[PDB]
Amino acid sequence: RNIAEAYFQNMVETATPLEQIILLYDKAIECLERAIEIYDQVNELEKRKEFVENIDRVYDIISALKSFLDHEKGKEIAKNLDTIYTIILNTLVKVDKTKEELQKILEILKDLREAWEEVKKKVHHH
Repeated sequence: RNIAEAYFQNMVETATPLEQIILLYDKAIECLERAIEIYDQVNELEKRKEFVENIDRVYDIISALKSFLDHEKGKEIAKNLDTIYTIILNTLVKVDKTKEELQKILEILKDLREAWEEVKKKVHHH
């Protein structure tokens, strides 16, 4: 049920904040993809450094995404989003994280992002 309630109030038609959410998702997914792409080469001190930087960026954007959440008025929907963000965050901070768990998180970011683009679709047509 309407994931938009996680951040926003019911009868809003102003789309600028919704577009910022999608932007944040966009940026997190692309940095996560990079880090996955170069996970295997982190012996390579250059790739390692780029890996650590991309993971920092995913962690900062999802941290933002989580704390922007409307807990007070966002119902079970904000709470549930918070649960998933929390898991993601706990995964990024793991020192022995695997390429597998990052790949999965990436699918998840992608499904969420799809939920959002389609909220956006719904509000313009209204």
